[PDB]
Formats: sequence, C-alpha cells, structure tokens
Amino acid sequence: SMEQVAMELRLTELTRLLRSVLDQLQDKDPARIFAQPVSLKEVPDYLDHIKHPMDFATMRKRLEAQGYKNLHEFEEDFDLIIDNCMKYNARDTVFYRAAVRLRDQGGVVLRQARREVDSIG
Repeated sequence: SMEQVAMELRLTELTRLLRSVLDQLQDKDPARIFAQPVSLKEVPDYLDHIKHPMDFATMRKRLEAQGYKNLHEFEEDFDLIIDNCMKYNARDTVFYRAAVRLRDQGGVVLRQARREVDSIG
C-alpha cells in the first residue's frame, strides 16, 4: 500500500536522525569504553551481575536493521549502557567516571533530538 511505504519512509528518516545522534553520543566516549560488548571471555561472571548488556556496536546493528521504532526505544538502550556500567563498576573507577561523563554530555544531544523528532514528526 501507499500508506506502508509512507510509514517506511518515516522509519528511514528516523533511522537517519538516530544515526547522527548515535555518532554524536559515541564522540562523547573518546576512550571507546562503551564501543563493544563487555567480553564474557574476560569478565566471565558478567551476566550474573548485568541482565541486559548493551554497547554502541550492538545499538548500531539494531539501528541499521531499522530496529528502533521511536526515540524512546533508542534512549532505553543508551541508558542501559550507562546504568549497567554504574552498577558493575565502583565509583572510584575510570569506567564509572566515563559513564557519568557520557550521561552528562549525551543529555544535551538527546534533549535536542527529542525536539527534532517531535518537530519533524
């Protein structure tokens, strides 16, 4: 149908905007602490601690399959990256501190993304 196509065009455009958001959030992690999944070879107990692991590469695979229907779903995954890190790692660690900085800096990017998603529809 023509409606399914229009819906698909909106999804594609949401995907375009989320790709730009993702790039901007990932620039706030220049150490690449959150680039890849936590290694279960190197942290074998990780899933005893963290039930839903997340990282930027995993989000990127979902993004490119157009698997985010809305900004809320994308933000859920970003928040997992931060929140998982802040639980597994103690406050005095470079990991926890990187999560805090990513959260604070990403806040700005996400604030305007929400305005753009609402605005363009």
